[PDB]
Amino acid sequence: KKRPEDFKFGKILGEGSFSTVVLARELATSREYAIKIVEKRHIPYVQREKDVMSRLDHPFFVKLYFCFQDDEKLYLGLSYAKNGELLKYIRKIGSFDETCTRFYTAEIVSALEYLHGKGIIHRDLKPENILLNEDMHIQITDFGTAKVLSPESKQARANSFVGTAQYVSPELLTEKSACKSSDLWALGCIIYQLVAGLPPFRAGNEGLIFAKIIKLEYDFPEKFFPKARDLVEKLLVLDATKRLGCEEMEGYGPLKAHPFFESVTWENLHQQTPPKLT
Ligand SMILES: Nc1ncnc2c1ncn2[C@@H]1O[C@H](COP(=O)(O)OP(=O)(O)OP(=O)(O)O)[C@@H](O)[C@H]1O
Ligand code: NA
Repeated sequence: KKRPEDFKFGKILGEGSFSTVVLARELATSREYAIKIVEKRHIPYVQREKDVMSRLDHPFFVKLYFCFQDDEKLYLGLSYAKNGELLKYIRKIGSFDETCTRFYTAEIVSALEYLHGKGIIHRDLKPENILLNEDMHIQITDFGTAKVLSPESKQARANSFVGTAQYVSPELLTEKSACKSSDLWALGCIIYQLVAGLPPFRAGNEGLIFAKIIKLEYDFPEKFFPKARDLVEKLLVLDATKRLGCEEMEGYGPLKAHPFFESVTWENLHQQTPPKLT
């Protein structure tokens, strides 16, 4: 078990509702980590984050390397995503060209195929939770609100009410449960945001967003890559059993076969050089 004194802490990388992420160098190895620190006095979320991430082993996810605790804090040692949030780049450039939209959408699809293959729902997929490593490949994070579906019971629905209003699925709002397909709804919101520069359901307060989501009230700007618009229209479907990529639609094969992805080589995506964003 590692201890606080094993590290030299540097700058704060970010802060959550009740967590702080700090850049740290391990003295004995000289390795850099992002260490997420939670105050104890301020817990199933930390445990859930631990349990879910301990199960993951794919290049498109932040890795959990170690954990420890002292009387005051819980520490999670994570890989450092040097380039930060995908959201920063969307806001910086305003929107992504077709090549970049395609590449990053493909990486998210690949990541979700892996995650869903393990029977795990993310439930809070959004650009803020898609980080970028030094090589500009994605590193999905924020698993404290993810759910491992029980294989013993062939569980499909998760009952915890979690998410972010702009990306939350209509089934969680209306039926009070989410499923793997709920992440494909979020994917469609993210692809839309990459191209249009804002997510599709927008308002100055959450209730107004919920009202639009449940009615599928959104529009495309006049210029939007046509095959990408088709893909978004096959993801933003109210009926969770009718989204391209979902189990009832026969899984990731048909999604990866969408015309928007025609030029994608799905194998070794993580070994390709990402396209420059501008
Ligand atoms: N592995 C990482 N590498 C680099 N930066 C990170 C890493 N993990 C988190 N961060 C940064 O720290 C911020 C806070 O992370 P944390 O997961 O502790 O809280 P959060 O869940 O994002 O915040 P909230 O609880 O308010 O939604 C993130 O938004 C991100 O910018
Ligand atoms: Na969060």
